[PDB]
Amino acid sequence: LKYNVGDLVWSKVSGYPWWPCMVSADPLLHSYTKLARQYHVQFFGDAPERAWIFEKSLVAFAAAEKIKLLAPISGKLRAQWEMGIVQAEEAASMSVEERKAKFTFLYVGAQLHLNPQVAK
Ligand SMILES: CCN(Cc1ccncc1)c1cc(C)nc(N2CCC[C@H]2CNC(N)=O)n1
Repeated sequence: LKYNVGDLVWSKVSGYPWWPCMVSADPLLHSYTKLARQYHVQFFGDAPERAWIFEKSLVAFAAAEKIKLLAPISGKLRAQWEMGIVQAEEAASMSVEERKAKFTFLYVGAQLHLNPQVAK
């Protein structure tokens, strides 16, 4: 396995630029990887987005030399992407256990929430 929970990656989703995220356990399935291999990630930004991504569409954040990193220009997506970058940079400066406690999304009822530390 190339990744574990808490690892910072860039993931490519169709219709989006390469986005900063953190490998995490799917809070419904209780698993972070499965079978080609997939990994569950949460996307840094202003909304609690998550997804199962194939390993070919993931690379470490901070194989990595072969991808083309392109930043969004469109205002709305760019500001969300910049928020994700600021958060992934702060997470990169912390230990794996500190970033799991600070950035892991929380289910409150059936509603997926940003980690209250991030929300505040
Ligand atoms: C490639 C990462 N992103 C951008 C993003 C991430 C985290 N926060 C903001 C934007 C994703 C990924 C996925 C699977 N879905 C989405 N979304 C669907 C609805 C619009 C957008 C963002 N959500 C929102 N309420 O504004 N975005």
